[PDB]
Amino acid sequence: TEFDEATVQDVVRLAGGHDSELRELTQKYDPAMISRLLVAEILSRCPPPSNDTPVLVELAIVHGSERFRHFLRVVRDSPIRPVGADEGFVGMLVEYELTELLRELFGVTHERPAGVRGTKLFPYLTDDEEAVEQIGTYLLAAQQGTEAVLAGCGSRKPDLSELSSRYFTPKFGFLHWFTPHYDRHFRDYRNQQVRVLEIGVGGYKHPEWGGGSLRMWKSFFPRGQIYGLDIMDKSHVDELRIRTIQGDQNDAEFLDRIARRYGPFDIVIDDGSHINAHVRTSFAALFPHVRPGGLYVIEDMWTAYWPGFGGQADPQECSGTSLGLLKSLIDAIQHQELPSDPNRSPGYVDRNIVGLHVYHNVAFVEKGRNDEGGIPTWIPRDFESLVQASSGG
Amino acid sequence: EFDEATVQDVVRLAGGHDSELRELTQKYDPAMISRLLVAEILSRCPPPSNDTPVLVELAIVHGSERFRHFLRVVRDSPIRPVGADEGFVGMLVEYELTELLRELFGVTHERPAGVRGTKLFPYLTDDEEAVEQIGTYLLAAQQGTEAVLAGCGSRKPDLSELSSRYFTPKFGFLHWFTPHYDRHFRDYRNQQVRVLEIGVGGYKHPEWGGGSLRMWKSFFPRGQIYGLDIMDKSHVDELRIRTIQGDQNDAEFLDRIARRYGPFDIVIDDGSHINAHVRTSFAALFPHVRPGGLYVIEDMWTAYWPGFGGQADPQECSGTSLGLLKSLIDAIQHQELPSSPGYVDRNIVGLHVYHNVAFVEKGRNDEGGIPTWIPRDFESLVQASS
Amino acid sequence: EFDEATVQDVVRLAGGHDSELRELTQKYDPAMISRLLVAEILSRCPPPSNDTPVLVELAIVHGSERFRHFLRVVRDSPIRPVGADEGFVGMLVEYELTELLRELFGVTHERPAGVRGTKLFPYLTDDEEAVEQIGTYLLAAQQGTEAVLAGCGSRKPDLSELSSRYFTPHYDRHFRDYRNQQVRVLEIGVGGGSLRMWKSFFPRGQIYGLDIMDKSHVDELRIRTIQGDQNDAEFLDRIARRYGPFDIVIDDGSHVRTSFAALFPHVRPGGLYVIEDGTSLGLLKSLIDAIQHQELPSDPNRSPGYVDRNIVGLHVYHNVAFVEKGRNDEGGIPTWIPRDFESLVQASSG
Amino acid sequence: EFDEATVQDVVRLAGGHDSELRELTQKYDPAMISRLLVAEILSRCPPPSNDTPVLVELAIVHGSERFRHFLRVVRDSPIRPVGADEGFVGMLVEYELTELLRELFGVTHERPAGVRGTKLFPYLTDDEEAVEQIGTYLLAAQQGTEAVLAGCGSRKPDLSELSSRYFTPKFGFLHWFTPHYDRHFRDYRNQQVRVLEIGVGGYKHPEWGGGSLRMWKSFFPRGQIYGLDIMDKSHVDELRIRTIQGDQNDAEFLDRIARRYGPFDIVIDDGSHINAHVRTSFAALFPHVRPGGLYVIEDMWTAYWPGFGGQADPQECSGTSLGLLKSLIDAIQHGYVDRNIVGLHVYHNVAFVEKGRNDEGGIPTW
Ligand SMILES: CC[C@H]1OC(=O)/C=C/[C@H](C)[C@@H](O[C@@H]2O[C@H](C)C[C@H](N(C)C)[C@H]2O)[C@@H](C)C[C@@H](C)C(=O)/C=C/C=C/[C@@H]1CO[C@@H]1O[C@H](C)[C@@H](O)[C@@H](O)[C@H]1O
Ligand SMILES: CC[C@H]1OC(=O)/C=C/[C@H](C)[C@@H](O[C@@H]2O[C@H](C)C[C@H](N(C)C)[C@H]2O)[C@@H](C)C[C@@H](C)C(=O)/C=C/C=C/[C@@H]1CO[C@@H]1O[C@H](C)[C@@H](O)[C@@H](O)[C@H]1O
Ligand SMILES: Nc1ncnc2c1ncn2[C@@H]1O[C@H](CSCC[C@H](N)C(=O)O)[C@@H](O)[C@H]1O
Ligand SMILES: Nc1ncnc2c1ncn2[C@@H]1O[C@H](CSCC[C@H](N)C(=O)O)[C@@H](O)[C@H]1O
Ligand SMILES: Nc1ncnc2c1ncn2[C@@H]1O[C@H](CSCC[C@H](N)C(=O)O)[C@@H](O)[C@H]1O
Ligand SMILES: [Mg+2]
Ligand SMILES: [Mg+2]
Ligand SMILES: [Mg+2]
Repeated sequence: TEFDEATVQDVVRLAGGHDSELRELTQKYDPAMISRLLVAEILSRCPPPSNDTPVLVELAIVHGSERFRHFLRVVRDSPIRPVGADEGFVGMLVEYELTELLRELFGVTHERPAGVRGTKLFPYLTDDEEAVEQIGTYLLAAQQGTEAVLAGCGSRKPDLSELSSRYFTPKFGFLHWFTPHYDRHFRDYRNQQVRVLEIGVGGYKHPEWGGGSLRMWKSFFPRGQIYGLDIMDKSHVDELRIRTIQGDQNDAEFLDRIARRYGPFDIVIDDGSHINAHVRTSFAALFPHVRPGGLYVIEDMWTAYWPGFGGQADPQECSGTSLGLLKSLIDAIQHQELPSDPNRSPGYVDRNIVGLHVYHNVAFVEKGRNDEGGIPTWIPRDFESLVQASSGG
Repeated sequence: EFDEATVQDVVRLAGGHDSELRELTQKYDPAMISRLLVAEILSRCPPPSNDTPVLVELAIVHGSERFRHFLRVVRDSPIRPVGADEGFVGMLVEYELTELLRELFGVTHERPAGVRGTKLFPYLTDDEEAVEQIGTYLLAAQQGTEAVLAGCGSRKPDLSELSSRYFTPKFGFLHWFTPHYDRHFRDYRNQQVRVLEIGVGGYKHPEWGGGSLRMWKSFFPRGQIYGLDIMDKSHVDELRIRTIQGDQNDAEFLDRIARRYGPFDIVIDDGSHINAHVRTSFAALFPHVRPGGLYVIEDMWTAYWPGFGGQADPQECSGTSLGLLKSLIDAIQHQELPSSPGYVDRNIVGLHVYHNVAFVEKGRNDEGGIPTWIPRDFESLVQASS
Repeated sequence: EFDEATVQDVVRLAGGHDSELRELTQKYDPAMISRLLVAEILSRCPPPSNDTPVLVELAIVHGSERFRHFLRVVRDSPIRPVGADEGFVGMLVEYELTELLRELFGVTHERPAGVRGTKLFPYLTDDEEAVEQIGTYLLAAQQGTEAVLAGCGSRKPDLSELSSRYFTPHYDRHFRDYRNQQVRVLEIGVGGGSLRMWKSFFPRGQIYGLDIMDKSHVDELRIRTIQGDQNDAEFLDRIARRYGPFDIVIDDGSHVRTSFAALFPHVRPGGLYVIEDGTSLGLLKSLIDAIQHQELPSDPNRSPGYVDRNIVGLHVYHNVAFVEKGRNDEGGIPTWIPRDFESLVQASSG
Repeated sequence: EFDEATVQDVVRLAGGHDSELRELTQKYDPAMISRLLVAEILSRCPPPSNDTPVLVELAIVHGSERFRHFLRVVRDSPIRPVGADEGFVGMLVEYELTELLRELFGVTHERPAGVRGTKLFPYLTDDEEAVEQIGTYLLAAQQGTEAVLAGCGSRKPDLSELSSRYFTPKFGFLHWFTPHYDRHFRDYRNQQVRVLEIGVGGYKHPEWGGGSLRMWKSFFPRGQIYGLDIMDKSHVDELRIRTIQGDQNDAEFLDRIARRYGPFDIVIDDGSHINAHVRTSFAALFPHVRPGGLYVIEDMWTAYWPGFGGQADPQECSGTSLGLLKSLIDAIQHGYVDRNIVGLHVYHNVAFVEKGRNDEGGIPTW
């Protein structure tokens, strides 16, 4: 909407810096625009409210003498939205300095249990005949309302399992159990300004469904930029820090173009067509654009056993399956151990895979320089010889 | 030395609450337990860096009894107990027995202070006496004390550093394993793990070997370590480390030691590297890994070498360790096969492959395959999901 | 309901290795243990967020035995055991008894898979007239199962979220490292939401709540309330001897000098005395001197008190302070160190 | 040898994403960065443990260029670059420049593999000659490589161990501070911190001091360390450590340097221990501590001793460091200081003060 992608990215980049970068940021961009950007981001981070009684939390973003006042309406079963100053009972004033709020949302920072904000309970309540009866009405509501808003004003790791039920995406709960693995592999990336590409947005031909996992990744990586690729148009999903791209997963040249434009990627996820040949095309085309230390993730390898997706009944005939790829990746890892051959060159994947993690219906591939060196030729090539050479006479 | 059953029981109770610490110190003689802890501390101290030799007095206190131990600390030598007069005593360190038990073998949070008492230059009566000793001993006492105290706790060691300390080829020259081991193993450090490593080291050399067993002992403060080797390795044995003599290719014998000493949280194969041996040991010992545990295969490079029973062609993997790992991918996905699963099928939940080392996760593989009513064709799936 | 000493024995054994878990299952009846785990599971489950009511079957298996439990899971209502008839079973969840013990009360690493079995729509015959049921129960069964599964583990909860369901960021900082221990927690001053909060946060814990009023209705698994006078030093010593020693004591200001003097001695070394919300302020200041007492000039006339010898840390925040129990015996600065600045310069310059 | 502004810029860009690392390598000569990283690695290497001396070749690669450094590695000697002919080359270690940047100065997750390339016994032609050298060099090579590689990353060091290594009294004889420092400082380690320690060490002695400065440099891989001392300690200055000469009891002077070098994430007072000095420094420097930062006071023991402006009576605390701490307790429950203290942590002879607005949980008193 208002917020240009390069600008959001620049803001996140500077927010991760020290004092000089924070000053630089607020000098480079209008403080009113930045405060607007933070509110939009906060509205996305807030968990569902639990309070039965509608309440207003006032979020005051302060910069020098300027106060950008946002009155957030908070109630169970309604998205948290900004309203007019008079449109409810202000249960809590929450105050942040602009640079502090930037650090909390987009910074590289340590946990801060206190000292980031100021709060005042029932800020506009005057001592009247109505006062005490109004305190009974609102005390719990103000507390719960505030909890929800405060949780949106920071970068505490969300629970992926919970986000999958919240954003309506099949990662955990019924058909799959991916999220605890995703958590283990992804959580160490959360300090970084990651670029994440997911192939397959969701909902298929439905004019409204999809983008659940995309929103999941936005919540999980507070400093990330998420991209979604789908053969269908999913522009209705675009929001702050989420970009949807329309194209074919099995078009390698096109994959190369978008990776050049938007890459390189810390993380690529394949959850698209699940057609076996597609997975192989996507991987060969997109693995070179994963950063060293990044991950390439393949979901739903179950289609490797099925003809309707270009797979095979017999698990042994894994010629062109996604499982065949995984198996071959083991040899790619071990490639420096092959008997020397003056004609053979290690392929690109050979040189660039350093780990493979395989779980039920999900596999993680580690991108890295695979150049540890094979076992020297002067270590004997049979067991009884090795014993002799290792027994120190 | 100390009976294994006793050592394991002490570790068990040290991991409990106040009632268990009482039970422990009433079941066994406090004098006996003190010598056990000191033995442990000796193997736990990092190598000292002080140039001038110093004594750290460790006094272990229980009730009215006070057990005094004098540790000689100097660089290039191992820390060892000596008599009270056999050096300058730079530091007195005092522990309650139950507190020392907690720090060495407990299930405990990190405690930055209040676990001990300390008295510097303890036997220097007069001030003028201490002043003349600052030049010679202040630094030395500080460095010596630092090393002993490191031996008196449970702080996680650096496995890559241990590789160099204990002369094991796990990191730094032929291999680069230790960062993978750290990632996979560190969350077990609380537990009274039982670890089996196949291959003690040294082969037929009469002295060498056991470096990796000493590594695991350091890394797992509450663990029992077992090493298997075809050659006698009795000289490696020490508190919390037992060597077993036998053939990793004898499936009956492996069942025997598994039943005697298991079940294992962790098994590591770093033995002959003969492809068949690797397969025999996996089939025999995998059933004896606890759910949530790990089976680790090292040095799969031999999969490509016929002198180890491997094949030069990676596609001809039917008899190799790599062929096994590939078969394990199918095991993980087994419930996705069209319409009995074997033991391994039902019990593998993760595979991690790195250069020359693979970790296998033992667990109930029973998430359920993709249900019948989900379409088995791409075109069919698209219309059903809209 | 369940015998306290038994519950503690179960939790003690659950935190061991294989021989302790088999001891557990031999020592006590597997059906009893089963009801205890379910009882515990119901206390941990988050409030469900699914609109269409669904049943989750929890099958607990020990050898030849199988204990089934059908749990009603719907929004705005607590998860409750029900009869198999009284709703639609959307998910079967299956645990080995010993594995569930490990997950709820064990000392264990995080295990992202392999702890259970799952069968989606466990009792559906064919697809000829049973797709209409698939169309409305798919999303609810996923959300309902997510809530049950969260009750079946020991994932650290959010104390902020627990405060709403039943400030806290400082409690998390100081309390979280204790979570795999079989702690004993005493809260002074108790609605018993606060005790239910610590129960949730300490999966292996025993919680005790002291109050002058009878609060026996608050009692449940791993929560006992004690009734008596918080201003009576002797009584406090007596209940500490009985139920202690405590890893953590939480003392509300709404007094303190009395309860702190009587109870600090019963805090475990490495434990915490927590003071929430004049009287309190003065005590905190003095604790600074208690920490520094080995630095006082010597006097055979003044001798260090219990607290002096036993405090190793003070953490003071807005309306809450944490006092670290431990041996305060590091040694004071030795006499041979100069006691004015100019002399310290000289003696420290080679 | 390296410009302090340039180093801080390099650390800042290193902690960014791909486009920042590209920017880094365009902005500065890659040769120069190579020397800077090697310099950094040399101070991060633990003491080596190999008996037989060995050479570890560090090759840093950018695009086409290859910068080769040969490091001598032997017990009791510091790792230093020497010619290719001054020993046996045990190991070739190879880094892409931007990858090494990331490993040393980046904001990065832990990477157990794929950050480098390694070639053992790299200049031995045939197999028969290499077998000859197993008995002499293999173990030496492994141990040497391990020491170098330890200095090529950012693994949290052990402060207690650094205390013995760098000769500072923070742990092991007079004090037991380091486990507290570790708990309070460890979460700051991926931030480009600015650390100011009052008291460099060594006093009038012409060589001693700097121990603790080197400690912080080692502990904070992206940090800039500053040390203030009344005496001149210019011999201590190295990459990422600057020493400043001046009096801690000169409020105006402190404000002057706090504006030049601040704001600080951490300030540590281990200076004169004169009680008035401690209170002057705090009042002057606390305003320049960043929100979420720490002010640390060491050696409050002098609060009891008149020779440092203290008092034997713990109740006569009005002008002592203890008295200051006690009034910090008041501020936390309600001057600049009052509105900006959110936490106090007191341990034997060391206190940690948390900086942040004590503005939270306000209620209308009526
Ligand atoms: C020929 C091949 C053999 O090389 C040796 O035996 C070298 C022995 C050295 C000479 C020893 O150093 C001596 O220690 C003395 C105490 C003082 C000595 N000196 C300083 C007086 C000092 O020189 C070692 C003890 C040093 C440590 C690093 C070590 O354990 C090395 C083991 C090397 C094993 C390989 C076989 O590896 C196996 O097969 C495959 C290659 C792989 O599968 C691999 O994983 C493994 O399973
Ligand atoms: C007399 C008091 C003075 O003692 C000294 O000066 C002792 C100097 C040693 C003799 C040095 O060792 C020498 O290093 C040579 C390079 C090789 C030498 N050898 C092996 C050939 C070797 O002997 C030190 C460098 C060793 C390290 C541990 C160190 O830094 C010790 C500092 C001690 C400072 C105290 C004053 O402390 C201050 O005042 C308060 C008491 C406290 O508040 C305190 O915190 C502090 O602020
Ligand atoms: N060849 C192809 N290229 C790109 N996208 C494709 C494709 N075939 C199918 N898709 C898209 O991939 C999606 C599969 S569903 C993706 C689920 C989503 N990632 C989530 O977790 O919520 C569908 O929306 C479909 O439109
Ligand atoms: N069939 C067999 N059964 C058991 N051990 C065997 C074996 N064949 C060889 N070994 C042993 O396996 C060892 C391999 S070396 C072990 C190295 C050790 N893990 C370390 O890292 O330090 C040798 O000591 C050898 O004696
Ligand atoms: N008024 C003053 N201003 C600044 N520095 C002072 C001072 N009075 C003394 N000092 C210096 O403070 C230092 C105290 S020793 C510092 C020890 C060092 N921090 C370490 O941990 O190793 C001495 O070097 C002394 O010269
Ligand atoms: Mg999917
Ligand atoms: Mg090996
Ligand atoms: Mg000092």
